[PDB]
Amino acid sequence: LPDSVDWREKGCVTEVKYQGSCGASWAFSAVGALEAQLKLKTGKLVSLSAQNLVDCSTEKYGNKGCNGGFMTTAFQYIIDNKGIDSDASYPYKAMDQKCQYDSKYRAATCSKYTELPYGREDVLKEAVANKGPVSVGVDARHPSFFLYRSGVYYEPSCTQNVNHGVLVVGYGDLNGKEYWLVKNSWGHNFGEEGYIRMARNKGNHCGIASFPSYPEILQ
Ligand SMILES: CS(=O)(=O)N1CCc2c(c(-c3ccc(Cl)c(CCc4ccc(Cl)c(CNCc5ccccc5)c4)c3)nn2CCCN2CCOCC2)C1
Repeated sequence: LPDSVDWREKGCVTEVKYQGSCGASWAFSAVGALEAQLKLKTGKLVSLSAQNLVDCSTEKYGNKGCNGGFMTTAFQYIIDNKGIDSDASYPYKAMDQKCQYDSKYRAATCSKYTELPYGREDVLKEAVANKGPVSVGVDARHPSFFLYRSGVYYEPSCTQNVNHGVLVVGYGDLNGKEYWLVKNSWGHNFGEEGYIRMARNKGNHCGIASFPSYPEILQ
């Protein structure tokens, strides 16, 4: 219902991360959403361990660490494992390590996650306004993505087949041109201090609505 949202206004979005040479965007997209539920439920913002996901959410979850994975099964790992460690206690090293999860430093839980209908930007808007930041994949394979600096991103070559996990933390328009507020994991020097505004309501542009999902911390 709100014509614009931005979850950084309510202190639900941590600092932008730098995934480096490790292909772990699924891990960063996942913790990003669970961080936002953790501030909602408890009132505390704290970065969750991407390294935990990479090191421990593996073959049983269909993931391959720095060579790809999925945000959905990363949520299933957190459910199964009954927790996830803080970034502070389990820092990211942009490489594949042995699982070193320590329940002592558990910072967040997961009760469930929810996948959204393919391509439904109306339904995606609802979840971002009513439930919190939503994990999505995008097609980020195109040179314009890499060269993105600011403004509303539109790429007529863009397809609906996604290949890069990111986090939708809000939405709006730029003098009418509508967009999704996307947090990426390429450090603050990428985009708009780490963010990219990608075209919204342009037929699932770059497949931002192809496979959305978001976790929940239930009471
Ligand atoms: C053809 S489809 O695309 O429509 N779709 C097919 C179906 C699908 C996709 C995703 C997805 C959602 C989010 C993301 Cl994040 C991704 C990433 C997939 C991916 C594909 C290709 C490459 Cl190279 C890379 C690696 N990234 C390289 C890269 C880096 C930087 C810029 C650009 C590229 C990643 C896929 N879920 N699902 C549904 C469930 C699939 N399974 C779930 C668990 O197991 C069982 C089945 C992709």
